[PDB]
Amino acid sequence: SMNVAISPGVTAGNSLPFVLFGGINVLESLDFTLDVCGEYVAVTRKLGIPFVFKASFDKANRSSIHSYRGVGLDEGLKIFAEVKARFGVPVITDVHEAEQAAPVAEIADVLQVPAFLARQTDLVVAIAKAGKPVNVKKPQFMSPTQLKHVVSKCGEVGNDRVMLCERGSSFGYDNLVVDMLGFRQMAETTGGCPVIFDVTHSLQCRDPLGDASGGRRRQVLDLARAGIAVGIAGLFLEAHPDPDRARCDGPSALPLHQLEGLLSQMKAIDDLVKRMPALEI
Amino acid sequence: MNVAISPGVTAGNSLPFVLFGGINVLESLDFTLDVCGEYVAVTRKLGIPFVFKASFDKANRSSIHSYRGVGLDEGLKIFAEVKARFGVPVITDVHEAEQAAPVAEIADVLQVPAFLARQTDLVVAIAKAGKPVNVKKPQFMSPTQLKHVVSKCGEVGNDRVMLCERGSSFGYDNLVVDMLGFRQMAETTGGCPVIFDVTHSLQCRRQVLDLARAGIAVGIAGLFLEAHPDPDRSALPLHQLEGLLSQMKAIDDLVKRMPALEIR
Amino acid sequence: SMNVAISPGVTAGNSLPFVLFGGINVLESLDFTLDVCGEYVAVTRKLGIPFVFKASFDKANRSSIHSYRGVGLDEGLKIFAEVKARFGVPVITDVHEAEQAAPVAEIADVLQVPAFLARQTDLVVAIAKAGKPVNVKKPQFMSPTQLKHVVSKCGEVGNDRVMLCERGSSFGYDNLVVDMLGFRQMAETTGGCPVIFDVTHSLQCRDPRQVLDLARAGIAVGIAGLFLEAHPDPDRARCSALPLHQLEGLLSQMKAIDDLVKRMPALEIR
Amino acid sequence: MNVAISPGVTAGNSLPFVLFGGINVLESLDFTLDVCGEYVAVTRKLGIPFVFKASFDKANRSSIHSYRGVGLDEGLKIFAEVKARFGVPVITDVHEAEQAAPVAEIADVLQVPAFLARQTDLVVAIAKAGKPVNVKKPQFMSPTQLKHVVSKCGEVGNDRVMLCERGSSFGYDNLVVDMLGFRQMAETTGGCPVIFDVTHSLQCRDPLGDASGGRRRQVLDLARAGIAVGIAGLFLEAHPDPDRARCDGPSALPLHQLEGLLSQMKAIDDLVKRMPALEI
Ligand SMILES: O=P(O)(O)OC[C@@H](O)[C@@H](O)[C@H](O)CO
Ligand SMILES: O=P(O)(O)OC[C@@H](O)[C@@H](O)[C@H](O)CO
Repeated sequence: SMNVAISPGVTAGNSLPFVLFGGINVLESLDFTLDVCGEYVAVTRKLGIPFVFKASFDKANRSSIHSYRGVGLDEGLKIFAEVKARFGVPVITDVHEAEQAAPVAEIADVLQVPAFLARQTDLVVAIAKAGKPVNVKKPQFMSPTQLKHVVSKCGEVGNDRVMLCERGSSFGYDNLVVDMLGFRQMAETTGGCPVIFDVTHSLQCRDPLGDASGGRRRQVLDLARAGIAVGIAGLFLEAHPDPDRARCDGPSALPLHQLEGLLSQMKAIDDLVKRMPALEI
Repeated sequence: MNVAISPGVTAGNSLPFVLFGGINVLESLDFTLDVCGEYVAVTRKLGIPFVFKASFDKANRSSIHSYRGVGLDEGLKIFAEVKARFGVPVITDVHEAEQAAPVAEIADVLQVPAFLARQTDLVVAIAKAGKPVNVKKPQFMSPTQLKHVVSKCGEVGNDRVMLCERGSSFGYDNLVVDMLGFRQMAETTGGCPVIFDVTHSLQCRRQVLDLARAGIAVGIAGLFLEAHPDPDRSALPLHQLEGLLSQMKAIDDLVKRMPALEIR
Repeated sequence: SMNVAISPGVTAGNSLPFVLFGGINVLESLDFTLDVCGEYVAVTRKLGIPFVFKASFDKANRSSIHSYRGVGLDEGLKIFAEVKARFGVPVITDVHEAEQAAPVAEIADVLQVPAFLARQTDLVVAIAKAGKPVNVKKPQFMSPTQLKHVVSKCGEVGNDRVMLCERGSSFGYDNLVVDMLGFRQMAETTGGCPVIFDVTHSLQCRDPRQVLDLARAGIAVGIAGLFLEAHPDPDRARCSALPLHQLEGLLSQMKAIDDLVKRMPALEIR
Repeated sequence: MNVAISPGVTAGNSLPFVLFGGINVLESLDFTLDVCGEYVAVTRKLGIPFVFKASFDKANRSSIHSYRGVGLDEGLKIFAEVKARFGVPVITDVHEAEQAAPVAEIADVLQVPAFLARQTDLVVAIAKAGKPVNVKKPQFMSPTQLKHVVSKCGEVGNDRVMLCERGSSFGYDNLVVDMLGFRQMAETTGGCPVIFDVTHSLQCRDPLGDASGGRRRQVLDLARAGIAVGIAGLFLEAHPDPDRARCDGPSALPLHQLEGLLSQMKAIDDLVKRMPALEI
């Protein structure tokens, strides 16, 4: 069981109290990001949950060219700077090109490898070389025993602060399932890397003929309870005050007024299961 | 809908979980009495409602000479002695329509095998026998499609139906449990109790605690479990029962007192 | 060899010209059955394709107890007897309960194990013991290398005349895919049983009409037979079926492809 | 629609199939020339239109320790020698936006890798470079969503897009080919040419492996099925001794079997391209 140091007082580990990697899908404006982060900060401080603010500066992989992509790298890094200065919390964002790794690492405290891109050697190596902890989204196409090779790429250039994020596996066409057995397989084939659960993207599904993802936000509690009960290092979550109006993955986003309600149940379950042993062997 | 199984045993999705626990196949009277005894002691100590499980026949094994159990006549005699001795209700699976009535005289719950869940005459003969029914969800069936089998049971007068998750086909020779399916099963069938068969879900590519925790945390009516004192010689090793069940009860008591977020 | 003889002039084999196991979903009336069988016979004769007429006497797995189930066993065997007498064609039907196997075997030339029921020991043994060739529908949930256990069960009670029928594999919820690599797996792991492709029930898939694409792909692999259901107006049918007027069009493409691949060699790729 | 690739090579779903055939990865000039030479001899003899394929880089090997190929600069020089020596058009894959333009100066078709087909700036870069594009369908993408990749290419002025089947995720560590996908790809994209990558479609793997498995012994089963549907092309990799290939050896056709495979493909293709749809 390895523990990954993110910032003062924030360390992720499979035996430790869970860390919330929480925020929004996509950066739209400064004031909206500050307001939503402000709400996450209030709730996580109230409940004593360690917190890392999440947002994407770009959606580089939208299905349609007409779908919204975000403010982009230059404006996104400025919004993150203001989040950090305003709230004093660390931030997490994803990186889509090798040349983005260094500039992003000047501001972000964790760099994320997107799910479709986790096998791309030069991107992973560039992210790892940037010197921050790395969150690897497990591809929809990848068995949980194969993530070890992604971790070895990071380790090869000297970065041993790697976390592994579950976000669902392809189940026929246009649907995901979460294999709850995958968490242990990920941890035990990688020397105990912290395992995180993206309950938001795991809820994705879609219409065969659709222009954008569908999703299953009404069931977020079902999935979040089940995952946190396994015993894991972190929970990855997106929210929006009105999910029907979100610009990306609205169908899977938690309504922001339900945040305290969800997190109080996560803490209660995490506090309970983190004290329970393995069965006697 | 809560389903009354016997005095002091009612399964329901908002109620404390019921353990449907026992062994894979009936082999002898004395060994069945001994294992059921261990299940009774642990569940009584922990305070978990209990229904004893065993099959009288394995009707779907890979060779005609492979061991099938004591069979119907002998199995029912064993079940009669389990009930008389421990005062416990019992659940067993029915493989042929004509077994329904005889099984129903002794068993308190009749189970529909997963492969057979769509066979009209078997389901109807089971439903008509007048005891609560447990329907194993086929590996091949989506969780919004169980409603038809429940309606078949209702069409011959049986509204005491429970639904059991045992995994979904995931490529060749492998099963995954979609934890989103529990709510689907309950909501599309008017709120039938949902049960999670942790043992047969693990017919897949050590792992039982992880999966049992995950399922119980969703908030469900029951857990379905097989054990053996020495599984080698997917059954739980019998000495781990108390350790497993105390984790199950603590998680279950917690989630059953926390509310739904009605997320729109 | 591992070729299965069904009746005079009709043998199924992975290296032989393909056999059509062709007919209808369910027996509803004598005259409708004779009319459709009549058409299959006329087309298959014209094209020179060996033919076995298919029908179920009961649909045992409909979604309501009040849903129409067909004429039933007694009336069904009566209908098959008149089909055999009128056309001199062998017949295949599926058997759902152990006790049906013997009386069905008096009349039918091939007995079929339903897909959902292929692991049920007493049903399969009763079917195998009745002494006719057996067609095993591969269950949606079963891998192509596991069918061998069903075939062994049949051999353990004296039946070495077993054929294996692809009908799709589970692919997420409410959808089937046909894995074209599984035909060879089925054949090779069972000592060379004839493999058959059920194009009709394989098309119980999503369609966000495609029978031709799929039949061409399957027959091109090089297999023992095609399983097909048809109806004059499928939408007004009782319980996926090909429009009957397209039968000759479909089968002429199937014959031309089959004749071609059956005279080109397997490559031994190490 | 028909996609003109070079003089005497046009791909289309009603046309005689085009072979996009070659090797998995460029290792050296002489081996590339020798293998390309055998493909050119065999296709010319049989009368099959031909585009030579190879990767200059494998940018997505599972292991950091696995072989990647000669790389962009040396790869482009090999391709220039292959073109001058045989007069064959070539196809290669592109992994970063900035590679598209230099690649297009030499390659005659540019390929989008399966895992990267949703990456907007990559697809747009590739499209803008002015050559026909081959899009590998992701293992995670349904056949009716390829239309969105085609629209990205269209949005920047490139309507010469072909769509390549290479299998779909089937549980863990396995692929299946849905033969009903070809039509769905063609009919939702205004009739783009559909290609079938028989080689990568055969991939499977060991859960604890370091590299891909594969099922080359079944390449004929699969290739027959797919060509019989009625498609625009076949995508194929070979090696003289597949066990020693440095990438995807488990799925590679033994090179001495090339003429035998291809003669069957031509026979089935010529037959099916003469047969109509069923009467409505
Ligand atoms: O454009 P659609 O189909 O909604 O796809 C959404 C994705 O871009 C989004 O989930 C993204 O992968 C977050 O990383
Ligand atoms: O490195 P392994 O796991 O063999 O994976 C091989 C892939 O890189 C290869 O298929 C590539 O996608 C195109 O050849």
